[PDB]
Amino acid sequence: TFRMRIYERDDFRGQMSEITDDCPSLQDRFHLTEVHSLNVLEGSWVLYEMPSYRGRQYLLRPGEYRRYLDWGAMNAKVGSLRRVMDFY
Repeated sequence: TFRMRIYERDDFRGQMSEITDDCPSLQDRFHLTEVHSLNVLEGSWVLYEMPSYRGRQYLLRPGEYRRYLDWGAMNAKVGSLRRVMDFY
């Protein structure tokens, strides 16, 4: 299963949305343009700066990410995300 929770504000504050499937446009599905903290519960995921898996990407392994600095980004702008298919 793949599962992650995204929050509106840093440090797991604000409204939380749970995702278990690929998301080519976070704006369309969640009316969201930024993610300020997230918890990856199962599976690995890639965050992308832009819709449809374009722009800079950030790899996320299971764990807790309280600020956007934690996944190495410069800002909290996210346009899409998807599941990592690497087995190893």
